[PDB]
Amino acid sequence: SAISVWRAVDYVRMPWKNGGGSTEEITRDAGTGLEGFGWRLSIADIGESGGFSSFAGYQRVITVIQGAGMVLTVDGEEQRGLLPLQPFAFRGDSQVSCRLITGPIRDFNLIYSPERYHARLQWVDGVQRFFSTAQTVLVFSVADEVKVLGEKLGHHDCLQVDGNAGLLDISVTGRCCLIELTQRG
Amino acid sequence: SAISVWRAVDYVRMPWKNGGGSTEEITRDAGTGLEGFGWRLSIADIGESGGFSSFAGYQRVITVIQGAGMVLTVDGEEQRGLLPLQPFAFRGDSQVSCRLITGPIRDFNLIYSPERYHARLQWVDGVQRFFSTAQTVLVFSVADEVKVLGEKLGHHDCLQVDGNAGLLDISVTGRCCLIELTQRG
Ligand SMILES: [Cl-]
Ligand SMILES: [Cl-]
Ligand SMILES: [Cl-]
Ligand SMILES: [Cl-]
Ligand code: NA
Repeated sequence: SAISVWRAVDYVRMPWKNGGGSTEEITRDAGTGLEGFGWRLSIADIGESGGFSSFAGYQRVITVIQGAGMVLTVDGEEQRGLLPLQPFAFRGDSQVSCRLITGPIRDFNLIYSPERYHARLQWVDGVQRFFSTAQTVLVFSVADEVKVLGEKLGHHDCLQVDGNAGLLDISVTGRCCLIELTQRG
Repeated sequence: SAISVWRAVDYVRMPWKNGGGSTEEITRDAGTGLEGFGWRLSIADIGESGGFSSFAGYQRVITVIQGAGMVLTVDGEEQRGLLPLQPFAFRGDSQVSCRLITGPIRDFNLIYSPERYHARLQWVDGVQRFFSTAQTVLVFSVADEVKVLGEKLGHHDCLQVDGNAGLLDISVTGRCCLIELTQRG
């Protein structure tokens, strides 16, 4: 089991082509096929209301992490309110748009290919402990200090365990999102 | 002392903001929340001439590992030709641009914070043996087989020893880069 830590102060802001905001890539699988990535973690800055790009064949789970929330319109809609730290799953082929009813928003974005990855996502707080055989475990901090696997994650830092091949026993303290990804087949 | 072996097939690639190329992450230290990584290994794919990101307070050592070579301009100063496997050191704060003259180039990139890490870098071939108290030892292979510490590194695989706390006795065979990093505590 290899531990890597992604520090948010090292993230690179990539403005969107449409000027509606920007993306900070955190990490992703190798995923270099014409098929593309198997999974990707990023933080999206959403600066103005607008539509979301499509990602046919991918599952998305997004979570507001900065800002008071925003409203989403998914396909044929009831409008969905996204509050801070409330994750929201939707298919990547859905037509989705957001309205920034309180100002600009930052989302924590998980996207993965159901064909290629098993996936688990859970926001947690306090002291947590889990056992997992998942190949990749990610811990994304939204606190000043999330302690996990001997590391201290600051704000939007992300710890990544890779190449797990046994049962990991992981304790976490603090407000963070736990993601577990395992290659299928 | 824990050994990880990063396999080049799993190197996560990220494209550059300006589109000039891409960076494959090899490994980086855990860093801190405030100051980000203290060091990083990566392979940069340079597909177009152009400028290099600046990294104030960081020291860089880059080495052409694929392609016939390229020309650097460091600040406004004289051109530097980088030939395959000739390491070149420069400050992260210097404005640096490269001119491709033979096509795209791949660089092995070391970066570290001199305030936070002692560092050593040496390209070697053949049989090597060294003793080092360094806390982290990385061996980056540019050969089909580099034997070190009972592992076998293939093309651009990278061995990493962490948390060494005595005098390591390390033997290496084959064409590779030896990097040693120690926190300045
Ligand atoms: Cl999007
Ligand atoms: Cl995404
Ligand atoms: Cl660069
Ligand atoms: Cl670098
Ligand atoms: Na830094």
